[PDB]
Amino acid sequence: CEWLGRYRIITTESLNLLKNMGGKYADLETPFPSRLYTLMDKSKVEDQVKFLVLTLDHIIHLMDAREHMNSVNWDQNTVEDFLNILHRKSSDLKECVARYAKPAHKESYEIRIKRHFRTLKKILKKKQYSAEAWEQIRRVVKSHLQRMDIIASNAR
Ligand code: NI
Repeated sequence: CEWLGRYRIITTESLNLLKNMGGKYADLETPFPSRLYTLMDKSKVEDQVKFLVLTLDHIIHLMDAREHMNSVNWDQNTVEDFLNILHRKSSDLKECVARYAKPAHKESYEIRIKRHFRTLKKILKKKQYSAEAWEQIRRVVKSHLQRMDIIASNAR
């Protein structure tokens, strides 16, 4: 997959937007599927890329929530840029994924990663999309971006 090239660039720029859209990061006090990422770290390349597309798309979907962000002072244009940077890389990777054999059973990584993002959305709702609920989500997304970059490195 050609599109795993220069991925560090996506990582750097996206983490930059994530950092600049708001205040300093909150402490990580929310669940994160490190278990899953460990598994992905040593999975085959086809699975790694499929996993990157799945996760990118989940992050885009989570963050595309201007209608629920009154409680944060984040710069919305920076949010939009964040969405866009990740959507473009994701759309490139989807090209490689189209080439892969679409397998026997739903992969456990797709199930688990969805399950995690579900949890995050649930948390935001329970907390009525408060500033600290959003700041947890933001801190969590930082962690995904850091681990995704490792997977991309190892994948290439
Ligand atoms: Ni989603």
